[PDB]
Amino acid sequence: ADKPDLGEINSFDKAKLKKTETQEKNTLPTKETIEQEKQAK
Repeated sequence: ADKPDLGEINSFDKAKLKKTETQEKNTLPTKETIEQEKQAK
């Protein structure tokens, strides 16, 4: 059974998901306070 496909893909889902959670994290590593302030109001 040389079909590691489901494998490389499972890694792809956890990858895009990691670069994504950490990406949004780096896009709003503080300046978020402003959007939360307007939402906080």
